[PDB]
Amino acid sequence: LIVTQTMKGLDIQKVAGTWYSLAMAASDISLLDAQSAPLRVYVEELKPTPEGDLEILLQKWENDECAQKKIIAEKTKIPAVFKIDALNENKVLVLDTDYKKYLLFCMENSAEPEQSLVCQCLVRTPEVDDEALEKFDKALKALPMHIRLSFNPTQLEEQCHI
Amino acid sequence: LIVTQTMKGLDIQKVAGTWYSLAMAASDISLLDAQSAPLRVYVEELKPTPEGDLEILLQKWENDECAQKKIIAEKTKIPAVFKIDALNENKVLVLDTDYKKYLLFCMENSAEPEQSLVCQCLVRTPEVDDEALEKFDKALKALPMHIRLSFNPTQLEEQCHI
Ligand SMILES: O=C(O)CCCCCCCCCCCBr
Ligand SMILES: O=C(O)CCCCCCCCCCCBr
Repeated sequence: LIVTQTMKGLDIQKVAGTWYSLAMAASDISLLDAQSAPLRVYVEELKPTPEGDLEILLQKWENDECAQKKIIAEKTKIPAVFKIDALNENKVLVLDTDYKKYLLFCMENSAEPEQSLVCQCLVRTPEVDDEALEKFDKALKALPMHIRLSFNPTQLEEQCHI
Repeated sequence: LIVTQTMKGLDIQKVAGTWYSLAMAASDISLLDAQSAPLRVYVEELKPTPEGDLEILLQKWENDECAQKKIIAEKTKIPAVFKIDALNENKVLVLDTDYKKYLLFCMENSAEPEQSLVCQCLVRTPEVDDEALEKFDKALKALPMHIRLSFNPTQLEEQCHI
């Protein structure tokens, strides 16, 4: 309830497929700090289940290797909001998407939200889309972000972005 | 020669005194990555010498302590450009400043410049100046930055920003 942008009319079937985490931003430097930072995750594929949920395939640097994790984001009453399971009451929110190029989303804890806010700009191809990054910065100016990372084409094609 | 912004009529005597590194940005994530990242420096004081040079007092996390270093930036033919000494031919450039509130500067190697570009937004008081941060982002949009850090008032008052 910090993000004032949510997408009207989200057809989660159309956001299916391959995605690249072009940019990331968090309210805390320690969330995206190093490669092993807790919320430094790279999205691989989004798979909506027929029930209406969302299977997320991502890569995260855990041990000293690029691990592949599979998270499930269950639907709620609001079509643009999903819930992930743990002691952390995390909510994923889709802010904007044209389905064919980009998708902007934020993640936050429902109790300690502001120290959990982490947002990303996902794009379909391994290219630097300026239009998408502009929109991402636009949605970010109203939020308390303290770190912003951006990756280049070469890094987008590597496991865990090198 | 990547930064297209330099300040006309820089009176380096007026930029004397106390300064806080409110925001930092680099062309490489590894330059500002962790607290011990090579170019993660926090400006304390700027002291212009009568000869026209510039003594820079900064803090950098070296060992496992917040160290205080003293660098000298010698003047060149252009009043807004200074040179620091090492095997690295680094040039400091002052892009804009109103002397009383903020100062924007970038640093780069004259041979491997783009992988050396690191810029900062310095402000006089430990407050989040929106006007200064807007100007900083404006000067940054034309440059290849891949990481952007920002600090809050509480961190600005701590050695090495906590
Ligand atoms: O295993 C972990 O600790 C990391 C969990 C990271 C949560 C990432 C959620 C990504 C959701 C993307 C939704 C795209 Br609509
Ligand atoms: O000792 C080191 O290795 C770090 C050198 C860092 C160079 C910092 C230069 C800061 C210049 C500020 C100028 C303000 Br006009």
